[PDB]
Amino acid sequence: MHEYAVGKIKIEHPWLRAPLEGETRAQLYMLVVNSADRPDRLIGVKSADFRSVQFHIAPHLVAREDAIYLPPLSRVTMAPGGSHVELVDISKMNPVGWAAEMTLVFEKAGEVTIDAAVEAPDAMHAH
Ligand SMILES: [Cu+2]
Ligand SMILES: [Zn+2]
Repeated sequence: MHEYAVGKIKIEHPWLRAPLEGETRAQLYMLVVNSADRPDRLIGVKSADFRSVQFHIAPHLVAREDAIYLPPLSRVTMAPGGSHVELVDISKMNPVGWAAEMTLVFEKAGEVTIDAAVEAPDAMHAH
């Protein structure tokens, strides 16, 4: 239910599937609304909790480019079965039910700090 905004970009309920026990990878999901008349891209995700990210097409295939394409005047859902950001080399993760602080970097809009809800490894979310 929580949302964020930067430039003409709006991010709705970012959330992630917590890694399995002993694993260092997670999946970041969100709904992104681009109100600009120009395309934009999610080109980066940064945090102290992990050291890098990858952009995946379902299941876990490295995508077209290392970014999430955001067409003008469009709503893009990153969700299980579609596309997501893979959080790699997680060092520190809050338990399920809490939030993980990270910074999203948009190509045009710039940076925004968010708190993604940490959810169970098999969780779903309808926006
Ligand atoms: Cu929310
Ligand atoms: Zn993946």
